[PDB]
Order: sequence, then C-alpha cells, then structure tokens
Amino acid sequence: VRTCLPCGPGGKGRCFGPSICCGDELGCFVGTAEALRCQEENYLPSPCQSGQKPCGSGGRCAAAGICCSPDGCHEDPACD
Amino acid sequence: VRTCLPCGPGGKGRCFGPSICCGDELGCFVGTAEALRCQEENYLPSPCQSGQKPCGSGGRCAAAGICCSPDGCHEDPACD
Repeated sequence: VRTCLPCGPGGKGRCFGPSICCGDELGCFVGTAEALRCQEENYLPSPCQSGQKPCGSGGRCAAAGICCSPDGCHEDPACD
Repeated sequence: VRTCLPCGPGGKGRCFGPSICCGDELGCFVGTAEALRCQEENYLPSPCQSGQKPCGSGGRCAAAGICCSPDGCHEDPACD
C-alpha cells in the first residue's frame, strides 16, 4: 500500500492528517504553512499506509518522541 | 507572571511549553526548529502568562481551532 503523501521542508516529512506534517529531523507541524500538501488527504477518505509504529489512541509515531495523530499531537518516548 | 516567550516566524508566535510554538495565524510548531527559542521556558516560572481560553484538558487555545498544550496540541473547535 502507498505511503502517506510527503510534505514540509525537502518533502522529508510524511503527512499524518489534514494539517499534520512530521519528520524525524523535522518535528510535528500542526496547522501551519508546512501542513500545506497534507490538505489533499481530505479528498482521500483513507486510512493510508504510513508504517512507523502503532502508538497512542490512533496516532502512529511521527517524529522523535511524538505520538502525533491526525487530530492533534503529543509527546511519547514510546517513540525511540 | 511572565507572558510566554515569542517564537518562530517573525516572533509572531508564542511558546506553549518548551517544545511547542503556536500562533493564531501561524499554526502550531511542535518539535520543529521553530521552537528554537522555547526551551527557555524551563529556566522560567511555570506556567507562564498566556492569554487564551483554557480549552481541552488544562490545555490552551493557541491557533485556529487548535488546543496547543505543553505536551501536545489537538484540534479543538472550541478554539475558534
């Protein structure tokens, strides 16, 4: 299954929602100029392949220590 | 107390913890380089002086429909 559309600086960040773009060496962008490209996952009633590590109540690990879900994001060492 | 420190893009942002920088018209930065000035909330009294409705669980309205909190920001329409 296809990965969740790239985003942010150098496309080195994958999407995690309508306004959440994150990367290992980037962090989680919630509702910002970077979360631009991720404004396309709307016209995609998915669930789409991401592949990182199932954490939290739905939010897969997005960036260094961030259980970053498609609705909001928080800190979770569970990601390391 | 001490109004939370300015951060990111033209300082038009504010610190919501040491890893989170959000702004109404900017969005919410979390774990990204733009929080390059918030870690300094560690060496300052906490909680700092914010100035928004206490959305979410002890969280804070930081952006557009976003309840940006020191541990995480989640989409919260209560913040419009």
